[PDB]
Amino acid sequence: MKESVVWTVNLDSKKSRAEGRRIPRRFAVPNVKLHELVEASKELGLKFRAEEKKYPKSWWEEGGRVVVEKRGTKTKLMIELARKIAEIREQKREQKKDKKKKKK
Repeated sequence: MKESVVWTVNLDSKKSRAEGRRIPRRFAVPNVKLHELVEASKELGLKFRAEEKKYPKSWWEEGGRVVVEKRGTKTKLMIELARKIAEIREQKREQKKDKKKKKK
């Protein structure tokens, strides 16, 4: 019931510590996915929130930032957030807009 701030890059493995990595490689999702970050919170209706830079009218950006209600814990929240986000990434694996696209 508190507030936590997480960026899209932290949960991304492709982003090294210099890029901003706070998630363990074991559950890290390479390449941030809006479908995974937002769709994850939708599953619980209230766990984190996606924020966007003060001025979206710009180029060369990391996309957006996400905040999780929890606070107190650090990477574990990322592990939990990745736990929900990892499923959605996995959802893209189970179906690839092709296996289901053609039904026959």
